[PDB]
Amino acid sequence: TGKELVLVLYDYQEKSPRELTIKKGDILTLLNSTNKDWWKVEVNDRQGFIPAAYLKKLD
Repeated sequence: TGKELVLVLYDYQEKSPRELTIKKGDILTLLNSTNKDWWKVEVNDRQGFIPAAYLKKLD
């Protein structure tokens, strides 16, 4: 944690190797948001990509 924190708007399910699965209601740590459609977050044990649209930057 510590850095940018994000809110998961809807619970997402990974569809490919680079992605992660997240649940609506969770505040996770944001690792990378340079890409417009995919943002790297961190949940429980590992890091990975989920739709940038599924996340709200909590600044």
